[PDB]
Amino acid sequence: MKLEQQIQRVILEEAKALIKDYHEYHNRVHLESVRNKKRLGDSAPDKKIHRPNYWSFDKKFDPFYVKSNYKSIARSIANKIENRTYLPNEPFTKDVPKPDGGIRKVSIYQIPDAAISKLFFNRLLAKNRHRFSSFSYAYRNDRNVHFAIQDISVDLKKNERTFLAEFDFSDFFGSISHSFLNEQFNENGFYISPEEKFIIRSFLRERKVGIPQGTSISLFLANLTCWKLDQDLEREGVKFSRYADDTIIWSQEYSKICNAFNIITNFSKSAGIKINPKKSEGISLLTKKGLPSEITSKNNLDFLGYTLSVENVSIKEKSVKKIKKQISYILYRNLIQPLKKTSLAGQTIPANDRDKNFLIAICEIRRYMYGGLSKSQIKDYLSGRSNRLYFKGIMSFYPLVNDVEQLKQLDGWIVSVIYRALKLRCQLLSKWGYNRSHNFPFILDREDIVDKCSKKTIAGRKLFEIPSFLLIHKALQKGLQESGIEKIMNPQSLNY
Amino acid sequence: MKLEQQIQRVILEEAKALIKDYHEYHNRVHLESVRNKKRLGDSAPDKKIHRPNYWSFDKKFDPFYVKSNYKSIARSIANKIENRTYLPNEPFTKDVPKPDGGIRKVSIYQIPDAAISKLFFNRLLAKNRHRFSSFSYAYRNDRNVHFAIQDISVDLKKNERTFLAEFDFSDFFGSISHSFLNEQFNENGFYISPEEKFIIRSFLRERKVGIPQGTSISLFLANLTCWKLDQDLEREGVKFSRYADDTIIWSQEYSKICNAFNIITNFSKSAGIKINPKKSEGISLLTKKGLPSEITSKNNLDFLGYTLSVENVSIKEKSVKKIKKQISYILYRNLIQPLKKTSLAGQTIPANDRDKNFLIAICEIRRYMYGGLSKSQIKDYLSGRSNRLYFKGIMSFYPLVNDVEQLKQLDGWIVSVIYRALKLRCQLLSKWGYNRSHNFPFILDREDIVDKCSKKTIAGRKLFEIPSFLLIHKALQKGLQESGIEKIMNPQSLNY
RNA sequence: CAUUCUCUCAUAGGGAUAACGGUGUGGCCUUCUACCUGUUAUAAUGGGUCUUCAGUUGUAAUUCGUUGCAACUGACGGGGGGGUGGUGUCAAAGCCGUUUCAACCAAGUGGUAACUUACUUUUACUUGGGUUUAUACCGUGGAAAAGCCUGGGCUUUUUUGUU
RNA sequence: CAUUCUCUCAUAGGGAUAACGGUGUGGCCUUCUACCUGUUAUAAUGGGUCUUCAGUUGUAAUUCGUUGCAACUGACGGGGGGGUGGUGUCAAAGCCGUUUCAACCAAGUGGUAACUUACUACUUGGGUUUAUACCGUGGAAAAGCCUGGGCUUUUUUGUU
DNA sequence: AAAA
DNA sequence: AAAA
Ligand SMILES: Nc1ncnc2c1ncn2[C@H]1C[C@H](O)[C@@H](COP(=O)(O)OP(=O)(O)OP(=O)(O)O)O1
Ligand SMILES: Nc1ncnc2c1ncn2[C@H]1C[C@H](O)[C@@H](COP(=O)(O)OP(=O)(O)OP(=O)(O)O)O1
Ligand SMILES: [Mg+2]
Ligand SMILES: [Mg+2]
Ligand SMILES: [Mg+2]
Ligand SMILES: [Mg+2]
Repeated sequence: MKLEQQIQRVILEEAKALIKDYHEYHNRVHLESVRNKKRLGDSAPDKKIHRPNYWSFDKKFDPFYVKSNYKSIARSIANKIENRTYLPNEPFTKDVPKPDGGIRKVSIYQIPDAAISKLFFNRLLAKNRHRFSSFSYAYRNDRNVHFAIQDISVDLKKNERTFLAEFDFSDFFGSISHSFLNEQFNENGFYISPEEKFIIRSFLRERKVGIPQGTSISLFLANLTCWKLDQDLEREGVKFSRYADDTIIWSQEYSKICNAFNIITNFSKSAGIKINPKKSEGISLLTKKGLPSEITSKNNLDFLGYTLSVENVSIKEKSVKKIKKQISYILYRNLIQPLKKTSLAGQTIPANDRDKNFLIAICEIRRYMYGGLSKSQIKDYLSGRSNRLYFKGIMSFYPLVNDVEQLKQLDGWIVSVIYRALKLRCQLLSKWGYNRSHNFPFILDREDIVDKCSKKTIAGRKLFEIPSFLLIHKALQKGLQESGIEKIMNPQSLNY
Repeated sequence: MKLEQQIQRVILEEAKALIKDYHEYHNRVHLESVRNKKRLGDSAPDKKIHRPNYWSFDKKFDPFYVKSNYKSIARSIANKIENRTYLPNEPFTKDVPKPDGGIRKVSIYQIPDAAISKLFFNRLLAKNRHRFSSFSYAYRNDRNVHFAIQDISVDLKKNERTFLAEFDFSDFFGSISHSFLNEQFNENGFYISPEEKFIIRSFLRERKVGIPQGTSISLFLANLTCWKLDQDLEREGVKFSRYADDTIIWSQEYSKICNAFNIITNFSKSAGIKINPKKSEGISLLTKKGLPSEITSKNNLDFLGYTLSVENVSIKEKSVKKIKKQISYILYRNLIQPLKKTSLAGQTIPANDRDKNFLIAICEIRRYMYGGLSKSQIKDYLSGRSNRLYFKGIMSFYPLVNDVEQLKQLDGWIVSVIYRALKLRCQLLSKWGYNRSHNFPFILDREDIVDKCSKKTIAGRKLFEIPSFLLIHKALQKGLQESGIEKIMNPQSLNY
């Protein structure tokens, strides 16, 4: 019957997706193990395949078991739903690390219950997304974080003095009152069928306050919870952009922003979600770099991996530190770490001006940021010689960055760190009894690294060119002007 | 070539759609001719197949010719586009009747140019719809008039006294300055590639002011033109809803609505689209039925076939008159009009309490409003006995009507008109020499028509039941609750 | 000037091809209808019944938000013109009847009929999806007849292929 | 406790099952290119070159928005510590060099190392099959334990 | 998920 | 197209 077929399809698709993910995981683990043995030699550890721990907690957690008998599970689920007796099995909750705020309580529901929640979340979103505020970029399938950043950037660039108000909700998911939620079902012209309402209440039955964490239906519940707040902020005339609990409000008038503060306070008192004074920065005044300000002032704001100023959009400083950590660790892992072991048995010592480890490190760096694109391909796309270019790297997560200066500094940092890591590798090789300072990768000065590396050619391709952020940024700008926000983050589903 | 394949696909799809429409048209004409001959007897006119006149104006207008050689057309179009020399051919402009405002000039572009406009409109909308205001419901794949009506109804029901202003632009499409349009291309973070910009300018080259009327790129340009107006209205805090030129702005404060008037005036002065004094009602005050008012007051407002009051949503009076005209003409055509001819040769005369013409008229009426649904099916859906119901009738164009009293009056009108038309048919039959007043369809009183017609059964089905608006309205409400607005009018596209 | 296939100097021009595309009805599969009752060895099949909403009562749960069940009550087919009765008041209005006229707009017009391949125009749609017997459509093929020009061509009917 | 197929009392329980699912590389088709130069009867293949942005100049169209073309100019790889020189000043700051240290965080810490299956969102344009090879389960061999057949560990084969 |  |  209709519901049972839908549940069958959803459960089968979810189980097959999980199985494909596991197979990719173990295949790439084997491949990386082969590469690691080619890297550390005799000191390389053995391949270790981890099945997820909770698969042993219950059979329905296992994708393989669910795929084994999914028709029976779907039949039983449909029968229980039609009898109004269905209740999701309790999830496996683990302490996901949140050192910024202590610890966070995540939950992994069983595959059938997670599939049911996903299906009903899809239905509810489909029939109700026209009622959600257009500034609700939280989750959804029509709104992205990048749309919010574009909106904020354009509006900030329009004027010169803006009043900000950044607020976070302390444990937003875990402190939603159930009375408020049940009162919200008959408001704003929401269309929730009795089956969907019963399912929603079923997912809230175990707890007495707040919505479960880590399941799809909670996303729709969170979006629906902040509808009166969104309407009030809109009718105040302030501009805002909410993403889950993270909210940023900016207006040109102090009175409007004070009223927005009062509105959020009233909404919190109505729904029981208090604001943590720590993460909430309060009311500020976003000016230009050197404009005098009469109240508390800041020259830039941070919003979901972007540091937004009046003039330009730039990568968040913490995200820049993450990028630096990843690149530096790639260099250390492929250049220095193998040489710090007790023995170098089974390792290929660079010779004849052929350091394969340097080539591997450069290729992996290019994969990290470009995604494997050569400079020739990017330049061809920029010139218009070609029309196809795929964007999947660290930059595809920040398509709207227009801060060329920050990317210039990042490129300089990359070159300098490459030079210093090469110097350390040469020193370690000398300490190990190999003089290689006159060979190709080590004899290069910092100034001449980029030029000589670009000139270098292997197998008819330039695999040694040092990747640059500015080039991929130019490609990103052209791709935005020809494809659109959707295409840039098309593969990269902003799940953060 | 990527562009040429896209153009080929679009042109082929458009031509095939037009060919399918034509074949449906002539098959339907033949079937209706057979039925008409079975109705009018020897006085029935002969079948007349009309190919559209403009197909002879140029071969590219003909879907058959385009489908003949579409690869060549697409190749030439792509070559001309990439040479920046492409220019759409002159459309066929005809005087579509607009007696409300005199006449209107619509344009039918050639199939290749129309296909190119549709393709580039799809692209531009896809990469820019996230910048359009959520309150613009015209020419979108995510918005439609019913979302606007739902929003207006909910907001009106929230309060009791609302200040609203209604404005129509005198000639929205034909009086848009091209300087303003070309200035709008670099605003609001719009992503328009140089190719799309060139195409847009190509479609505007023939005229010196205003956008064409009959293409899709004109629809996108109309949406893009009113972006500053939408942003200004949103920043004022007024809640508005725009559908093409028809704009409705309602707020709880007089000052906000006066500022909205000033904003629209400034936008008109900036874009050259002067408002229409006759069509624009100006600033009013929407109260309840008997609440005293201090300024010009109205109890209900009209917006795209809906008459919206504070309490309930009802069909527009002109649309109700259209429904009455259609139903009454169905009755007159199947009952009275054949009997007004000079001779009754070849016409079946009712006998043995079997009026096939009455059955045909009732079935056609049911097709008009229900779409062919029996009362049993609708009652089964309402009870929950069944889960599948299809909504395609006159009611599917007004899914949000919650005025049960108006539908009750319409049902009474239907029954009374059926009774009176049957009486006239009996009188005409008597005048023609046939006494049938004692037979089934005519002996019925007005009170007993519905009951006995429901009891009547032919071929194991109740094809004689008089259709009722209230039942299909209940089905519409349940369908809105279960499936949502998009699915209810999914087949019944109410766009324009 | 095949609406089919193909070629190219490719939004145009050649070639050969007689099918190309589409409709109503029916069969098969696939869901999708509670109950009652016809006919057969228990399944087809035929004839019927009900489904909704609101309130109250009682009842069973509820994680107390809410929900199910049972019984009653109520709602569930317009308006206008004319005649007339009862009720209502001091007299009315009003309310409740009953009779008569009508295709609708028209509860209207200075006036009142027509129309659906219509009308205007924000304005307008037809059966749940595939699978093939018979019916049959647009245009193009051919076979016949006719009526014109020329001495083969044009036009009109019929037939056949698509079928 | 096949992750395969099938049955049902169907979010659980049976049956037989030897394949099931997936990865890297290659081939093939189909696109995503300009230019110069190697080799062959004119096409493959090998090796190189450039592509961007802004301004100015002049030119050609423009439906006056703008666009094209040509030539120049300019931009196009961070920061910190130490030494040192020149410039700058009344003296400085500052600016311009040059030299040296460092894997990154670190322009930092009370202190400086480690780490990627980590910590707290991604890996090559899409299908099509030679060889490589993975998870889990069957098999066949060996071994090491219990029992007198079972358990555990390795090797081989089917997927392949 | 609209032009024409 | 949307989370564990
Ligand atoms: N990566 C994540 N994926 C999904 N949900 C997340 C993630 N991180 C946090 N959440 C949850 C926790 C919150 O309910 C909400 C995001 O809020 P967050 O900014 O983490 O602060 P918080 O609500 O935990 O506040 P506090 O730390 O003060 O309790 O979604
Ligand atoms: N049926 C239609 N199809 C396409 N465009 C239309 C249609 N009707 C109107 N338009 C155009 C005209 C306007 O620019 C806009 C809609 O305007 P509309 O509300 O019909 O009034 P209008 O602006 O034409 O007033 P007027 O009749 O006085 O000229 O789209
Ligand atoms: Mg928070
Ligand atoms: Mg108008
Ligand atoms: Mg009348
Ligand atoms: Mg350091």
